[PDB]
Amino acid sequence: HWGYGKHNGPEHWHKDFPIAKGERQSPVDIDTHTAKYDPSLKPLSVSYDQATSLRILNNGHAFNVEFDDSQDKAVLKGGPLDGTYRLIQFHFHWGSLDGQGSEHTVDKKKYAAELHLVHWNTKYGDFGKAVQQPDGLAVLGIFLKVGSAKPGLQKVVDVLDSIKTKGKSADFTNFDPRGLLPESLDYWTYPGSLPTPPLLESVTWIVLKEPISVSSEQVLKFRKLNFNGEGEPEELMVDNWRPAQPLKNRQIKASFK
Ligand SMILES: [Zn+2]
Repeated sequence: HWGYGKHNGPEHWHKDFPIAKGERQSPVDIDTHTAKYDPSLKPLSVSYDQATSLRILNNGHAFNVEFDDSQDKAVLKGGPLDGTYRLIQFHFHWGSLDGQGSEHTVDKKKYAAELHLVHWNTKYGDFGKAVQQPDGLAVLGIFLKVGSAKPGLQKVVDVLDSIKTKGKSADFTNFDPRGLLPESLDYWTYPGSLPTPPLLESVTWIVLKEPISVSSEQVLKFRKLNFNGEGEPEELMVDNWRPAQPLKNRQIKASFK
């Protein structure tokens, strides 16, 4: 149905998902002059010590590394969050060229890619009930710039050949998401939504100030994936990002001075 092409991309999404023109849509541009530091924020807790990855897959839009969320094994607490959010999966958004690929921007500056770690409020039982509530999801966003290779990313990059096209999957165990984080946990936060259809407005966004560096070679592996299924016309999985949306009446809060 939907995608990132000319006839099924971000400018067509409102037709099937009218909430695309809603009040708390993501992504957004982050204006550092108006993104005020918020002294009420508590420190963010990233607890990935017992994360249990299950698999990696191509869903026709991106690749998703899935995790066992049946217990508190990889969770996010603190920050602006009320309670505990379990990591269910992570995936990236990237461009054709280094010059673009991120969803969020900082003072209009676009990064080569953006990692998203998706988490759901255990108040709700499972992902399914959680995605429909305003306080239902917590996505940790992390920008990627091009430079030194990211060692923790290599395990992912080395299995992408196995999931080239939509519908493919493969066993993917013992992957450690702590290996994808930058040094600082400095972040901006605002109430948003899923950047992909159904675009439900149920996500508390936490975007880290410090990008990670990944090598031109790792990102180049990303680019060889396809949006299409085996046997269909070969469509390179590139530019799977939605551009910035109006901030509207929202405020972006900084965890740092
Ligand atoms: Zn995403």
